[PDB]
Amino acid sequence: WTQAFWKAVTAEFLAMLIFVLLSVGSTINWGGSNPLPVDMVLISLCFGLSIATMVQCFGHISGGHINPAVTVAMVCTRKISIAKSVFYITAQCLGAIIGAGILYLVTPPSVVGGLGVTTVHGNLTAGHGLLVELIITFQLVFTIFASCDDKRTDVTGSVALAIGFSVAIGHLFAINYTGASMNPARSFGPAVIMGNWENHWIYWVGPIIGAVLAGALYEYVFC
Amino acid sequence: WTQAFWKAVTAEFLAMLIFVLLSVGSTINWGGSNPLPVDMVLISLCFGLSIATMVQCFGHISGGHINPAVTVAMVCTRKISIAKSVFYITAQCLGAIIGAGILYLVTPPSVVGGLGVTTVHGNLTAGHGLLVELIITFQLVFTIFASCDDKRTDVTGSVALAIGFSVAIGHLFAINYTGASMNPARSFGPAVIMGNWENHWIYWVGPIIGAVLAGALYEYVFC
Amino acid sequence: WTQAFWKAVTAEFLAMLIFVLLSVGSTINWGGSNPLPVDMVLISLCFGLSIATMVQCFGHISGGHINPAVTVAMVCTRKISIAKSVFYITAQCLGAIIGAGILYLVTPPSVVGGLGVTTVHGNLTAGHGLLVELIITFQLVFTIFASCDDKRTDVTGSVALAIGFSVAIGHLFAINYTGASMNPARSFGPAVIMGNWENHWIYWVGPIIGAVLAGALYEYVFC
Amino acid sequence: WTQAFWKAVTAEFLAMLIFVLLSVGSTINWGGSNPLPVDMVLISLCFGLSIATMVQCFGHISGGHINPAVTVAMVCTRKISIAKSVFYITAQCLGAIIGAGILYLVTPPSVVGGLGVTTVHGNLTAGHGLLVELIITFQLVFTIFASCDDKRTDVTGSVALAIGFSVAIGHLFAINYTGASMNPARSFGPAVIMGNWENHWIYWVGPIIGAVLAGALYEYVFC
Repeated sequence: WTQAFWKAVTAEFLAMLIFVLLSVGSTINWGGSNPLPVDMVLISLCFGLSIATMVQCFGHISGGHINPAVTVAMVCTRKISIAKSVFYITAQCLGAIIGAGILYLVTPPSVVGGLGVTTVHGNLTAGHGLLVELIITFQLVFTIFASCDDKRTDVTGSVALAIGFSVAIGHLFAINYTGASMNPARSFGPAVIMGNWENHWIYWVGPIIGAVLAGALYEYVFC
Repeated sequence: WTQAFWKAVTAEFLAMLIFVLLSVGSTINWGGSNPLPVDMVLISLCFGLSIATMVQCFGHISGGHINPAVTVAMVCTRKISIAKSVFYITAQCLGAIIGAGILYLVTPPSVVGGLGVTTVHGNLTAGHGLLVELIITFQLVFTIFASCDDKRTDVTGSVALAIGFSVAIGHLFAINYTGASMNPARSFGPAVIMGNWENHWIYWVGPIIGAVLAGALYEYVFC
Repeated sequence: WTQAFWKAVTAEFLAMLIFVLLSVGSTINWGGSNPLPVDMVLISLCFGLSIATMVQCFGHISGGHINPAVTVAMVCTRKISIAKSVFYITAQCLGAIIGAGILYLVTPPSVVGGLGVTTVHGNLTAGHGLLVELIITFQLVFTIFASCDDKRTDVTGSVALAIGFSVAIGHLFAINYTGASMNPARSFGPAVIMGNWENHWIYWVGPIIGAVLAGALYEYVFC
Repeated sequence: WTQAFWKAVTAEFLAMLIFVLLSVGSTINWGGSNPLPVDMVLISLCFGLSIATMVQCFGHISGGHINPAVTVAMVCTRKISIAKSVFYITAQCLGAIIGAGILYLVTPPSVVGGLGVTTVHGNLTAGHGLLVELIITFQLVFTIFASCDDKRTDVTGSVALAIGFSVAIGHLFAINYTGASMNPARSFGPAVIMGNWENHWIYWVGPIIGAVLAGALYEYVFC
């Protein structure tokens, strides 16, 4: 294709690779099958700051999409070619798969948790889990577009942190609801490795619908 | 009215809608009627970063008032028309009501907590609870006005975060005292949904008095 | 004196008033005489973000000294008149006293803790407690001078946050050692109200020595 | 040599001195030989914000290498003379040794923990512990180079915080795996003081390999 382009695909692969390794590696529970204590502030800050870090390392060389729903919302909003966008999802889907892969064999025998495979419960349906995802991936993609929107009062402070903190507060609520994915490839990675696919469809359409509707709302409504 | 104006009312509705859903949804206790553990750092960071996020998404399109006491202090300080300010409170009061609404049916049967309805105890009176609120909503509105005040040394770092962190440290103290509302509509939302109105008046006048006195102090005293 | 000057004294009084109320009010243990759980991350973030907030509200109108050791290091480094500096300590010493004052009667009957009066133990001597303070108030005053030093690469990000985070990591270690004061007036306030003065001298000379040596090192050595 | 140069060596000595004292002093467990509770968010935020603080105090006068692997990656990437780089490691290796030193005698008799000597377990091998380190010190050095790279969109927000948050999320995962060193001198300090050298080689080559490969990837591949 283009060296520029294929660097960015690389950057996209490595970035998911570290995101899901570092932050999924936080879901790890050192007291596997008791107990926890189940620290959200840990899991939550990990996953947000990890993204805030990754966009800081790679933003300038890929975009820091690092999330297929963002990629879908990018294309649906006309920002990335239809063909450019297919070389991202896969690089994001292999990056996660070998991010969790690498993780699997470096974490000991306490992984039992399922490496943290987003799994919808609390007794909720599929539509609830759809919604909880739809809604947050929204709040999150809306953060990305608002903060990354030229011709504004050069938004105060770290753009990476905003997009981080969005992931955060997003985990800071949804974790027991849905897994708090808001990211198809983030849940595609471990699903492959452990074979657990319970309600997996829910983590593609949920986050994608929310991604578009928040791509949409910025572009054609609010601006 | 004006499309500009009515976008901002929309932005105001959606923003409370996500604020109270995401952050009130954090007050949720996964061990309802035991136990907790009652993580403040969770509830606290959630509520601050949520606001820091919302002002980041919408600040540039509404103001990120997202709080009637701020709206009252805005008008009392002559910043927003008397008629503009009535289309905010209601949009903030419906936004909260359907923010909690949406929440009610996505959270399972562990909500028992009361979706987190600010309720004044610790054995305190009503005047204490008035004060604890009055005081913090002050500290908070004073942050908003200080940080959002043109003709200054273009204050270092994220203005959203400052206003976030103010909410934070504000929760980081008052939570067991008062609920740590510092926000009438934030406590108007759930009150409607659950019917629990214990000392509700206390969350309008407290935060409003504090809002004005901190709107006042900036405008006519300190500057 | 001068309205400008006496505004700043006011700003200095109010700022300690909120700092020690909000953050000392975090040391409060809702399970007084069991139990805790003794959350440092709570106490720690409270005290740092509180300062980060206060400098954000008042920095532009007083300096955000909000700490006599800083005031002593300011004067010792020739930055503030000898007479200007005496109207700060007292405004900082009344501000704390009525900050804790106001707190005393708004917190219920769980205050037993001593409103959080910095008290040197762990079995340590007085010189250890001197040092642990001396050292941190150093690390902290060195942050203040480094970050607040014109003619630099206009330091990245919130100057308030840096100075906040310094307080933080400072509490994030010293809390069980010394109380983690690094601030004479912060421990002058509650000491007055509760009458507990155990090793109180240690919180003036410790933090002041550290304040100077870090005022000194910046001014006459490192620069 | 040069006063400029030897100031920076000083700055390098003092900075590790405070980093390892403050943040290693956080690993301290007030319930030594039970129990903990083992707060990661504490240890994690301490170690990141400590670095974020140190680069803020000294960055402008040394570089804020404060980590031999960074120093090796700096030289391997041609940024620092071979002779300049030897006066850093030692200043970083004495700074840590007397940082922990000073700590040893200020912490009481609850230090038992080993002052927090990075020690590779979870049942992992040496190559796993190599990798977990190799990988993170990578993620971390890549943050340093990306954020500190002139000719970019003057990266949003605190550069110190980015480099802080990288340390953070880095601890936020690896702590039970490896100790989460990502820093040879940080683990050289306490090793000297307590005599515990279990897998110590692993904390030089791991972090150094990762340091280079992430120095390399930025310089000769991604840019």
